[PDB]
Amino acid sequence: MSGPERITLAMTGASGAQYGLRLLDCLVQEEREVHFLISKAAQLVMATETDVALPAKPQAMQAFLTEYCGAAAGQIRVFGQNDWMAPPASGSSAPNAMVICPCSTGTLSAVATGACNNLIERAADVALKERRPLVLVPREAPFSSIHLENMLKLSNLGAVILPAAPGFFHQPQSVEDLVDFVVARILNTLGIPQDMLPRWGEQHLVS
Amino acid sequence: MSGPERITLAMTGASGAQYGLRLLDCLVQEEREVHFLISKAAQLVMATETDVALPAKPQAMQAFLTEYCGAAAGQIRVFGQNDWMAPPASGSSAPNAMVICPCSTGTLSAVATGACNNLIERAADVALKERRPLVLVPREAPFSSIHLENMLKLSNLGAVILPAAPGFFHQPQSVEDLVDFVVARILNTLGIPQDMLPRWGEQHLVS
Amino acid sequence: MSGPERITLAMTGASGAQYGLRLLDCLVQEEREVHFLISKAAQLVMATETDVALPAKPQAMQAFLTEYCGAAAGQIRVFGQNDWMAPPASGSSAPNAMVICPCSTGTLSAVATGACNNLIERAADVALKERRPLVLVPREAPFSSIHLENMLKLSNLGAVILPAAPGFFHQPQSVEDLVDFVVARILNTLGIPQDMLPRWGEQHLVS
Amino acid sequence: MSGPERITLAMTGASGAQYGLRLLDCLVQEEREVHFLISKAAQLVMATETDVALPAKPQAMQAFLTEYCGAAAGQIRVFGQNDWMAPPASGSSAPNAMVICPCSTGTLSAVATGACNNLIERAADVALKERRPLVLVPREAPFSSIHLENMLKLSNLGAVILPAAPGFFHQPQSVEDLVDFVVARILNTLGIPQDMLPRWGEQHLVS
Amino acid sequence: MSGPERITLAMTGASGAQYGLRLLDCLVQEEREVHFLISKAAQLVMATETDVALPAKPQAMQAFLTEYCGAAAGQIRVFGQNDWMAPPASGSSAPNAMVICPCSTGTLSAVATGACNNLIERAADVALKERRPLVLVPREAPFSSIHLENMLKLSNLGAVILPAAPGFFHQPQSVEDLVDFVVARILNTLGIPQDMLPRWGEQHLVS
Amino acid sequence: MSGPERITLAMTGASGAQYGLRLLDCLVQEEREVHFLISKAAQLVMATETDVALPAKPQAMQAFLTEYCGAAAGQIRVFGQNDWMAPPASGSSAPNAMVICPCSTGTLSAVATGACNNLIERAADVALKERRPLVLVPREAPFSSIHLENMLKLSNLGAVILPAAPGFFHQPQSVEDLVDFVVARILNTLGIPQDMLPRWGEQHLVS
Amino acid sequence: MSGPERITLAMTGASGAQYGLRLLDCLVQEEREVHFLISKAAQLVMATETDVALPAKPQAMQAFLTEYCGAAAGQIRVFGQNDWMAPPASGSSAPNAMVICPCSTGTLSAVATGACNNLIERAADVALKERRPLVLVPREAPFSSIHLENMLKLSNLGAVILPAAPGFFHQPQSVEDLVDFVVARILNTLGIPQDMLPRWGEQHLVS
Amino acid sequence: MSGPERITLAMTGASGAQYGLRLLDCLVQEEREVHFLISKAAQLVMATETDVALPAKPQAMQAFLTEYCGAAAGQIRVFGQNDWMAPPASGSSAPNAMVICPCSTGTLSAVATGACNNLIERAADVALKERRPLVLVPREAPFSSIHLENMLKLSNLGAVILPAAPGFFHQPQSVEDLVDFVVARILNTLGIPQDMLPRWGEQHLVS
Ligand SMILES: Cc1cc2nc3c(=O)[nH]c(=O)nc-3n(C[C@H](O)[C@H](O)[C@H](O)COP(=O)(O)O)c2cc1C
Ligand SMILES: Cc1cc2nc3c(=O)[nH]c(=O)nc-3n(C[C@H](O)[C@H](O)[C@H](O)COP(=O)(O)O)c2cc1C
Ligand SMILES: Cc1cc2nc3c(=O)[nH]c(=O)nc-3n(C[C@H](O)[C@H](O)[C@H](O)COP(=O)(O)O)c2cc1C
Ligand SMILES: Cc1cc2nc3c(=O)[nH]c(=O)nc-3n(C[C@H](O)[C@H](O)[C@H](O)COP(=O)(O)O)c2cc1C
Ligand SMILES: Cc1cc2nc3c(=O)[nH]c(=O)nc-3n(C[C@H](O)[C@H](O)[C@H](O)COP(=O)(O)O)c2cc1C
Ligand SMILES: Cc1cc2nc3c(=O)[nH]c(=O)nc-3n(C[C@H](O)[C@H](O)[C@H](O)COP(=O)(O)O)c2cc1C
Ligand SMILES: Cc1cc2nc3c(=O)[nH]c(=O)nc-3n(C[C@H](O)[C@H](O)[C@H](O)COP(=O)(O)O)c2cc1C
Ligand SMILES: Cc1cc2nc3c(=O)[nH]c(=O)nc-3n(C[C@H](O)[C@H](O)[C@H](O)COP(=O)(O)O)c2cc1C
Ligand SMILES: CC(C)=CCOP(=O)(O)O
Ligand SMILES: CC(C)=CCOP(=O)(O)O
Ligand SMILES: CC(C)=CCOP(=O)(O)O
Ligand SMILES: CC(C)=CCOP(=O)(O)O
Ligand SMILES: CC(C)=CCOP(=O)(O)O
Ligand SMILES: CC(C)=CCOP(=O)(O)O
Ligand SMILES: CC(C)=CCOP(=O)(O)O
Ligand SMILES: CC(C)=CCOP(=O)(O)O
Ligand SMILES: [K+]
Ligand SMILES: [K+]
Ligand SMILES: [K+]
Ligand SMILES: [K+]
Ligand SMILES: [K+]
Ligand SMILES: [K+]
Ligand SMILES: [K+]
Ligand SMILES: [K+]
Repeated sequence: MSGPERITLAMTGASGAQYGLRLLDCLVQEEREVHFLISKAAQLVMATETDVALPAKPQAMQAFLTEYCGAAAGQIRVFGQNDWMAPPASGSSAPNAMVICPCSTGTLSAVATGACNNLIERAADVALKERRPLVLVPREAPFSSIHLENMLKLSNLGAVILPAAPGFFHQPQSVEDLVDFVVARILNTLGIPQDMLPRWGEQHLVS
Repeated sequence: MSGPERITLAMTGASGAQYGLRLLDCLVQEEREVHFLISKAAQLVMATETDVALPAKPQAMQAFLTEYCGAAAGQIRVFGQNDWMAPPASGSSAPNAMVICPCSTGTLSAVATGACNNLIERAADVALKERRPLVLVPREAPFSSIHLENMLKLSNLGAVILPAAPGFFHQPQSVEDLVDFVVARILNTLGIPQDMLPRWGEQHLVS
Repeated sequence: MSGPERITLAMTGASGAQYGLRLLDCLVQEEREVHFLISKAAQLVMATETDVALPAKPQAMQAFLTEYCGAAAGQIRVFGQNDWMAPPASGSSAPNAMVICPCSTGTLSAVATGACNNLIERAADVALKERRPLVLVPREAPFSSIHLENMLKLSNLGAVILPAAPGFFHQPQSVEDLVDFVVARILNTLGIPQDMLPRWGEQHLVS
Repeated sequence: MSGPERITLAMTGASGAQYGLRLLDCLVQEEREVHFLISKAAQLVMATETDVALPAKPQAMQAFLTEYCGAAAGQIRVFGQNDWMAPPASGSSAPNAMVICPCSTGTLSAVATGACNNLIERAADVALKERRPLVLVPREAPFSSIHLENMLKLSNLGAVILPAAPGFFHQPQSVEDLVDFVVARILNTLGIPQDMLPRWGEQHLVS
Repeated sequence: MSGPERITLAMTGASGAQYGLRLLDCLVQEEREVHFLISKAAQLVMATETDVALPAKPQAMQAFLTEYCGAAAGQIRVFGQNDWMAPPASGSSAPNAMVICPCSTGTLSAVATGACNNLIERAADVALKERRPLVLVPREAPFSSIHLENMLKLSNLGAVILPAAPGFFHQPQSVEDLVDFVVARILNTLGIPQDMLPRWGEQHLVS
Repeated sequence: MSGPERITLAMTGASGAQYGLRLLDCLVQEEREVHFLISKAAQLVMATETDVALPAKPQAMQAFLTEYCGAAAGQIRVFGQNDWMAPPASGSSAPNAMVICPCSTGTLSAVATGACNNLIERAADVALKERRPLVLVPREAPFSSIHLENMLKLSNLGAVILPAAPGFFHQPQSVEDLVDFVVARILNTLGIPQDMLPRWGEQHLVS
Repeated sequence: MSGPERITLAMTGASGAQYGLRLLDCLVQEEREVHFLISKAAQLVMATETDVALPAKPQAMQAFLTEYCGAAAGQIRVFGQNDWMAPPASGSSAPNAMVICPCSTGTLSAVATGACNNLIERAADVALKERRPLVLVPREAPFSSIHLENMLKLSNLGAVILPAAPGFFHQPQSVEDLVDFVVARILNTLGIPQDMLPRWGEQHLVS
Repeated sequence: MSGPERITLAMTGASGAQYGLRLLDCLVQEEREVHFLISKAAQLVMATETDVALPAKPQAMQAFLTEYCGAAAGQIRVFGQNDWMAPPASGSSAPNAMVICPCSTGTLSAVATGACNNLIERAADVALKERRPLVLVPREAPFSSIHLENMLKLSNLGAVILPAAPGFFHQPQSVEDLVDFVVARILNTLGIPQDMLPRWGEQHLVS
């Protein structure tokens, strides 16, 4: 396979829960192992914006998502917000790429300042120190200078700041096509195959 | 009325032409005067992503948009890319709020560095020097550090950086609902009434 | 009326609970709507420094303050520290001015770094991104370089840093006169009428 | 009326005394209250460059300017350089917009560094801390890096740096037309009506 | 004794003359030698805000304060604003701790930029270069970014920025108790004994 | 002769075409060789603000200016905006001093960022890299922080930023006297003799 | 002659009055015209450290120094501290090199921040803006970070910071030989001949 | 005793060998233990500028200086330039204050950048990391921006930059009195008694 075998996927409490669930589904379809993390605010966001009845506690959540995505047993690992015994908490862990999708301004802040108040923030801290892939998907508008300064610092350190800003150049017809555009870009960034978003210009030889 | 009587609306060559056309339509419905500017690349974007057959030259374009939006004669002014005799080129002009929607990375760059290679860039330069409202709506992902540095500099100077990043917290059902979310935020930023996006929590008294 | 119709008033755990309660009382007397927030540490401060027996939970607190200030029903809204459904959590809310009085060094830090760990911090983040008024009233001495750097960053972004540093130039006779001096300055900053602190020099025509 | 009711007008010792006197005259014609301040060096500049025989001391000066401009009694207040009992010395004063016209490099420096060695410098310090309008009209050439750094710092803090650099695009025929161009720009900046400088392009609908 | 034998106490023209006089009284009671300096504006502040009839010239002032505080002959030295022959003007002097209480924004500025326009400013310059204690007690609100930048630079260089911001956690009953809180903090900073403000938590062994 | 034998004189599209034409005339009278460059926008400015009927293309322009100024054949060279074969395009050229008068904000920006989109911008880039004289004459008001940052960067690198800000201290009687003041300052900066503006104080021996 | 025909020599209130008087004497012996300025504190320094009975007022001072140095009539011009009609106050003056010897920390500060509170500070401001030579001779120890920051800013702008730090490598036998070392370095910096300090290594051909 | 019991005294290859030898003599007279280090270039400087016939190797050097200063056996320790077994090489050593007198620009550079190419540079690195006193005595003129940047960085970190810049305010009569002035300042900085330089103003009670 091209791309990482294992992805830490963290969902935090920005609007755009559909992006995280769709990414999770695509990662599972590409036979990747997913270490799944979710903040308390992201649970509230998912309750508000989707019809997904996500259980509260990690093992029920794991059973639930494994069924929701059609994953294999053990393919989705779920870890709680203070579970320091999980692989993402230490750089001695097997290497994973990490994506925070969606990324709240509060989680962006914690990662930029090194905060490490829950396992999502610590996992990001580990990714940066180990020079492992870290993709942040912020969903906010306007962006203040505080947001922008935090994104710049992390981009300068090699994190990918991929805002939930879909393009329209493949004539989307539905909300799902817009969600898929952003998910495609994430997968492209990770180097994981996807066929939702064609390769621009691939056919074009001259002019 | 609340908000500005006159808006300079510039469309540049980022994906998201639908945002600009919908904003234009809403401004017209709120009886605002619109000074409309469009880059050569934005004309190509509109051709590619929409079914709008926009004429090339300013007076035909003006006739066209006035009909497309149901505007009054003279309500939409269209100015070409080197028309220095237009109001936006000088700070001695009557005050206008300016929005660049969508804003390409190239136009973001020109505005951040002071470039002033066409009338859109000069108009933004004027807005900043006169301390008139300037809203930029970038559409790009990932954002590089170059993008982020340009957005930060302008945000620090009081421009509003409003990325084309719609939220999902009012359960959008269509592409149009997502377009309207971003347009609503722009209008809110300008202080122009809108009823596409309710006031969050306005009903909520306690808990 | 001059000034904002609605104020988010956050009390955090610095010494100076009397400033917050007096501001609350003045806002109510000027017929403003107050969205009231209070941190867990600020509850402890109020217990220690005042004889106000503030209830713990938001609806009892609301009933209590509405009586304490002589407010109208619904004039004071109280929201808990994780109540994301409250207006201050989103920039799509109706516009409010925000004051954090008193402001602890910890809350100053969170606002400067974008932290957004409770509703006070998120509300401040929203005020900054929406370019709505934000006044911070820090109470600390000495100020370290960490404090000063945090205040500078926020001042440069257009927040008003109004330290709880009363003047003596209108010959205060009591603790209450000093409290009122600072409250007056806050109201002046917000553009809300007050008659506790005269307009300096207003009578003086020459010399 | 549009614009501020009260303006602090400070004249400092740069060449361009005619700009200050013409602004003073226009403010008086627009029925504004003017708190007038003048430095010792600016008195020497006015003696050298104009035929205005300005008295030395504040009450004689006030009597003099009230007659020179055709102002109402009390419309022009004159305050001496150490008169801390004047409104501009305290932020508890009634709000005023402040203009320093012309602004010497020495006064620019004092305002940028926070110096507060006379009432002009203190008044500027107050305007900045209260977020009241502050317009500086420097007259110098070349500008050194020291000048430019001082202007940048103040511009970044929201002061308007309006150099005494008239334009020629309304075909000036006299020294007075050039003086009026700069005065017009100041009034435009303050939001005070003026009809010396037309609104650029106001007639132009297309091309 | 603990703490410095000699303190340079400078009073400058911020509101809060009571803090300086109370500190002076406490230093005298702790048998310290005080080199007392006072600015022209601080003389005006003391006239306005207090009933202390301070003589204008240094020897009469010295006689006056020695009586006002019950000091020993020679215990309070008073030096004029251009007296370069006084100990504080040279780093070859015997070591002293220096406090500027209250500190105006103008004096803060001079010390941060190295100005050295009177003996207070030069004495501060000397303290910094000799790495002798320097405590500044600013009294201002709001603080602008200019103030904050000046305080930060000096804090980074090891000056103590101690704003006149009293706490309420020992239930003050009078203006005097608030004045004493700030004076206590200054003495604590200098390492001089005081019994106005108890040692927080000194009794508390667990929980 | 004192001063440079050859000057590259670039006119760009700021108001103040009269300054460029008067400088050109003075350079010709001082028997200097002038490499003359003019932007497309500056052609429009000259059409609008002056009665000079400047031809469009370089050889007709050259014939025209040689007659307008009374120059010798070959004394004024005119080069088009993409003429890379002209001396100013390479640092291997014979040394010239360069003046951009007037300098638009857009040209200021290009020079500060190194843009090199036409021969004026490239010529400035060459002057800086070769450490040859470069004088910029901006005409704009207000100056934004973007302008000021661009001017500062270039001043720090040894360019002379000479704003079109005439003084009044030699009692100008006409628009021409103000134009001549700025032209005089440019010539002084270049070290070229001029007798329009006397040497200040040259007669004054004492007091 | 090599070097400047005219030197502005400013003496300020640092220890090292002997350096200024010796430089003055050497400039006179090299037939240079000297525009001499002296601060009030430097007058006190000269009284304290030397046996030179310098008169207080500019014309008596001029008569005095012309005799003390054996100068020609008119060769030394003396200008008072507020004499704006003197050549050094304007950049339109004939070009001069400027030396501040000795330079106090207070004058260093004023020049670095652009202060322009007397004619010495303004003259330095003019030298920098006109890119005329400016040499500062500070005498202080230790140097604080404030001093060092001020010297760095001015050095980066092309001022020469020449501390009064004599070398011993030509085996000085007297205080005068040390004074002459520093004076020699100043003259070398200005490009004025001197034969007090030989050219190091001038005889040495190999090894 | 007041002050440190042990001083690391490093001599490097700036002019001013007399300062180092005189400091060494004074430290010995105050019964301090001296860890003496000397660079290869400083040996050449001492040969050139003094009549001291310093032996090359550490034990002969030690015998020599112990006799030259009248020290006790073991009071002066001499360590070679690569002797890592000496106390100054490790922060686990007993605490010492360190002085580099004189300090060359090359040694200043090494200390500012952390170089640690000989035992002098490493000893300074250790002093900084352990927060032990470090005094640098540079002898150079002019100071370039490189020097000044290096001194600033170290001053900001709490090193004392004490340039070899003697004052004249105690009317020196000989080269030795100037050497003693600088040595006095060093001892004052270290807190070691000295009676070469009186305490300025110690007698002065008023005026
Ligand atoms: C429905 C809902 C939508 C939200 N949308 C956003 C959003 O788009 N962006 C954002 O930064 N915060 C948003 N928030 C707020 C955060 O959830 C909040 O600041 C929280 O503290 C983030 O915590 P976390 O980073 O641990 O997930 C939203 C909250 C709710 C309830
Ligand atoms: C179909 C199409 C879509 C594009 N989408 C984007 C985009 O989303 N963001 C962007 O920065 N540039 C995009 N570009 C590229 C720009 O149009 C291009 O860089 C151009 O130079 C911008 O010029 P302008 O700023 O004058 O409009 C797109 C171009 C095309 C043709
Ligand atoms: C009685 C009391 C007084 C306090 N006074 C202050 C104060 O003046 N300034 C401050 O920054 N913190 C003070 N604190 C500490 C804070 O309350 C503490 O750091 C807390 O974490 C702040 O949390 P918050 O910002 O959520 O309110 C005080 C705490 C108590 C109990
Ligand atoms: C006739 C005259 C013209 C002056 N022109 C200027 C000028 O154009 N720009 C400037 O910065 N200073 C100029 N100055 C110098 C200042 O007046 C001087 O630096 C003074 O210290 C400024 O003090 P102030 O800022 O309190 O007015 C001029 C002085 C005189 C006498
Ligand atoms: C009654 C009175 C109260 C003042 N209060 C303050 C104050 O609280 N803070 C401040 O920075 N300046 C205040 N000022 C202004 C200063 O005194 C003024 O800016 C002055 O130039 C400071 O000079 P100094 O630093 O030499 O004392 C006050 C002045 C007066 C007369
Ligand atoms: C009549 C006229 C006057 C102008 N005046 C100015 C001006 O004073 N300052 C400025 O920066 N731009 C001014 N402009 C705008 C510029 O000409 C424009 O931004 C252009 O892109 C500059 O291009 P250039 O730098 O290649 O000349 C003016 C334009 C016109 C037509
Ligand atoms: C005898 C004497 C010696 C002084 N020596 C110095 C000195 O070496 N360095 C210094 O910066 N200030 C020294 N000062 C202090 C200044 O003179 C003082 O800070 C003054 O404000 C400087 O003003 P000026 O820059 O206008 O000359 C000395 C003062 C006196 C009286
Ligand atoms: C006689 C003599 C005098 C010197 N004077 C100085 C001086 O005053 N300042 C300086 O930085 N370097 C001076 N140098 C140069 C240095 O000694 C040289 O740059 C050397 O590399 C410094 O090495 P060090 O730092 O290991 O001692 C002098 C050299 C010699 C021989
Ligand atoms: C949870 C854990 C073992 C953390 C230590 O990880 P690492 O050495 O900091 O990468
Ligand atoms: C097109 C035009 C008249 C530009 C000059 O505008 P401004 O004086 O720079 O605001
Ligand atoms: C609680 C909530 C709906 C947060 C989203 O607000 P916004 O789009 O970030 O201003
Ligand atoms: C002259 C005076 C009362 C200054 C105090 O004003 P403020 O509290 O600093 O705005
Ligand atoms: C007033 C005086 C002797 C100043 C010189 O002091 P220092 O050498 O700069 O500490
Ligand atoms: C037009 C030309 C030959 C450009 C190369 O010039 P240079 O080597 O960059 O100074
Ligand atoms: C004293 C005087 C005429 C100052 C103006 O000089 P310049 O135009 O600022 O160089
Ligand atoms: C020569 C030596 C033992 C160096 C180690 O010292 P340290 O642990 O770095 O202070
Ligand atoms: K959590
Ligand atoms: K274009
Ligand atoms: K909380
Ligand atoms: K004055
Ligand atoms: K004073
Ligand atoms: K062009
Ligand atoms: K003076
Ligand atoms: K060596």
